[PDB]
Amino acid sequence: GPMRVFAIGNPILDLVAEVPSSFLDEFFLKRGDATLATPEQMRIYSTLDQFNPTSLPGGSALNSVRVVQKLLRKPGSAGYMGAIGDDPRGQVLKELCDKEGLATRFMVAPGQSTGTCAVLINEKERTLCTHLGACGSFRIPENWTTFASGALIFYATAYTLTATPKNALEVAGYAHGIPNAIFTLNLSAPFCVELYKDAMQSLLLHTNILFGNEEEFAHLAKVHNLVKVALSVANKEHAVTGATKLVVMTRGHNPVIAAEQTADGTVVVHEVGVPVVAAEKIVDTNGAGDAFVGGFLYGLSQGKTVKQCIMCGNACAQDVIQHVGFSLSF
Ligand SMILES: Nc1ncnc2c1ncn2[C@@H]1O[C@H](COP(=O)(O)OP(=O)(O)CP(=O)(O)O)[C@@H](O)[C@H]1O
Ligand SMILES: Nc1ncnc2c1[C@@H](I)NN2[C@@H]1O[C@H](CO)[C@@H](O)[C@H]1O
Ligand SMILES: [Cl-]
Ligand SMILES: [Mg+2]
Repeated sequence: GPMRVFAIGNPILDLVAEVPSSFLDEFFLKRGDATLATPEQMRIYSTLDQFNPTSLPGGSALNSVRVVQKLLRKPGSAGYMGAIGDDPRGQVLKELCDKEGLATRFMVAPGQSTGTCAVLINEKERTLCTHLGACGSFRIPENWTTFASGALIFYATAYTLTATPKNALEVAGYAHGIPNAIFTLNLSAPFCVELYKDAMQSLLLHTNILFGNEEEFAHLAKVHNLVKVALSVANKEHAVTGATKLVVMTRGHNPVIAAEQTADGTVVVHEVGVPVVAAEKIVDTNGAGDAFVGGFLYGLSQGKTVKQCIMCGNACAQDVIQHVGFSLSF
């Protein structure tokens, strides 16, 4: 069907720059973290100019869906909804999406600025600090189901819970009433797991595929009960005549772990190796996870197997990490 994947997310503009450790220190940032800017960090945005940054579209789910659209090629292969400000920045993101053939319906938040994220690279690690702006006012239009008519794969990032959990909840609920439809969710970041516990709980029950990195599940284990393999098998309970129930945990260069609960109750686990990539060849890890999910969703949509999906995800992520910031090559 026309649209294969539909997602909701926070459309944001990324400002990427390589900075010294001292910068991270002055802005109270922890290397490798992902957070929402505090008032004392708002100054990061203007101060980056001295580092000759580069700017490009960002937004986790948006990066993911762009990979899918890039791979499926046909216009409207992937659809996305989110909110942008009524500023020039928002227009730029929109035009870029249109040029890619992505199907979109952006809600404009009057008088608000489009979200921006500072992608700071130090060593070879990335730290993300975002100012959501307009993204926080996103409200799914009631006719979204029509716009996404035909998609069987629905995706949302936990990052979207900040605007309101209602958005992801409506997407999940709708996918649930559709046969052969699956709802997929990304834990997105530690802060998401920690702050949106109750909402996550209701969402997980309706989630078919849960994605996340080792760091994200650890917090999920703590926040919940259960407290690699065990954490992964643990999480499967939270989600738990066979509707897809799978958990996919990424772990940098370590093997990818995917646990699935089949129709009969049998739990099947897969530990898939990740091809070695020379450290000197690694540029930056910004967007590795997003590309992984994009490759994974693209493959899933092609009916490939769980192992094959992971392989496709690994391939996309490897390419992207050998480039500055995100990259749509392949
Ligand atoms: N050192 C490494 N060598 C090879 N692949 C790596 C890698 N680090 C990450 N990856 C690839 O990227 C996938 C996801 O990595 P990971 O989830 O740890 O990225 P990340 O969370 O930094 C991304 P983001 O910046 O988008 O939040 C891995 O499964 C693997 O395929
Ligand atoms: N809160 C939030 N919401 C959506 N996307 C986000 C963020 C944050 I902290 N970081 N990012 C995006 O994650 C990508 C890296 O995985 C970057 O492109 C960046 O825009
Ligand atoms: Cl997002
Ligand atoms: Mg990483």
